Amino acid sequence: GANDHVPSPITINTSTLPVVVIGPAHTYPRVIGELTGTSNQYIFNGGSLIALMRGKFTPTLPKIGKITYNFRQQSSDFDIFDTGVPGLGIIIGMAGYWPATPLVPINSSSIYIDPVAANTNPNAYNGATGSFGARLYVAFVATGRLPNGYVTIPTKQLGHILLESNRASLNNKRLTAPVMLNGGRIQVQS
Amino acid sequence: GANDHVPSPITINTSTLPVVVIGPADAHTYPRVIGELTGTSNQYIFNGGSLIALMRGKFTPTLPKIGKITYNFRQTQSSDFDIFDTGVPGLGIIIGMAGYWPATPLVPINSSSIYIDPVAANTNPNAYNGATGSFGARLYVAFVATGRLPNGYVTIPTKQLGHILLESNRASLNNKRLTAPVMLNGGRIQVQSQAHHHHHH
Repeated sequence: GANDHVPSPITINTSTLPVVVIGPAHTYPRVIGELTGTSNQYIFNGGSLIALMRGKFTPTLPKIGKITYNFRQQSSDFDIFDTGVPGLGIIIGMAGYWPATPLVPINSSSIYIDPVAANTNPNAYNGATGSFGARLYVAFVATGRLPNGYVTIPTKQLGHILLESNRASLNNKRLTAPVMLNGGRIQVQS
Repeated sequence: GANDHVPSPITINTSTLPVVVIGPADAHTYPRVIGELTGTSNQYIFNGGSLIALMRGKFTPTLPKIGKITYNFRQTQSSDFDIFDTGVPGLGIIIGMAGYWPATPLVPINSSSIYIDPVAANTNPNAYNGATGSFGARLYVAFVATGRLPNGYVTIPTKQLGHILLESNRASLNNKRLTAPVMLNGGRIQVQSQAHHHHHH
C-alpha cells in the first residue's frame, strides 16, 4: 500500500566556513572552524507507512586521527576524517532531527544517531512515524601545516545513514541515504 | 581532487505494462510472465567527476524472494530469474540488468548479489571495466503472476528493487561504498478476463 521513496541526502556546505586566520600556528590537531549545521526532516519517506524507525550512520572516509572537542552548535572524542586535501581533516557530529536529541560524536565504525538509546539497547526505535530525518554538524581540522590561499575543497561523501525498523518488511529494504560535504573554496591566511 | 557525486537512481515504470488480458490458455498456469515493462538506462549512476578509475557494479535485490521462473526477455536464450514480492498479492516481478553499452549481456537477477558489468567479475573477482569517469547500467523488469491475480484497476506502489554497489581497484574509491537505488516506479495496472458472449435467439 505504501510507496517507497528514493532516500534524500543530507548535506552541509563548505562555503559556510569562516575565513581561517592562522595566528601565532603549530598546534596539531586543532579545529579551525565549524560549518553551519544543517538538517533534513525527510531523509527517508515512508509514504502512507507508519512504523518504528531508527538511523545508523557509517562513515566512509579514511580515519587519520582523533581530537577532543566541544561543538559550539561536555566535549567528546571525534575521529578525524581525511578530506583528500593535505593538512585538512574533518570531524562529524549527527543527531536526531528534532531538538532534545543529543549531538552524537562520530568516533566509531558505526553509531545510531537517533534514538541514541539503540547503541545500548538493540530493541530501541523511535515512536511510529512516516519519515526519518537528522541534523548534521561538521568542523574542519588542521592536522598539520595548511595550504594558504583560496583552497578548493572537493565535494565528499561523508558516509551513509541506514534505516532500520522493528517491522521486517521495512527493515529488509536496507534503505540508505548519503551524507554529503558540499565542496567549495575556503580562505586560509596567516 | 575529484568531486564525489550523489549516486543517481535507475528507474523503470509500471505504467508501461500493457493491459493484462487473461486468456483461457494460461489462466491457471503459475508462475507466468504477464508482460514486460519498457527497459530503461542511466549512463551516470555513479559520477566520478574528473576521476578516471576501473569500476564495476554489484546489484543486490532487497525485495522478498518467492520463487524461480525460466524466461526469455523480448527486449536469444532463456534464463532463470528469482521472482520478487511486490507486496501486491499474486503479483511478482523478475529483474534483468546489463552494462550501459551494447554488446554487454542481460544479467538475470537470480543470486543474493551479482555483478552486472563487467559480467566477467562473477567468475573472476579481479575483473573491472576499462577505466572510466562514470558507471551506468540498463534495467529490465517483467511482471509475474505467482497465483490467482486481483482483477480490476490495481495500484502498484513504488518499490525499491535493490541497490547497485560501486567497486573499484582503486582503494580510495572502493572504500567509499557508493550505492545507488534501483527503483520500480509505481502505477495502476489493468487486469481483466478475455471477453465472451452467449446466443440470445
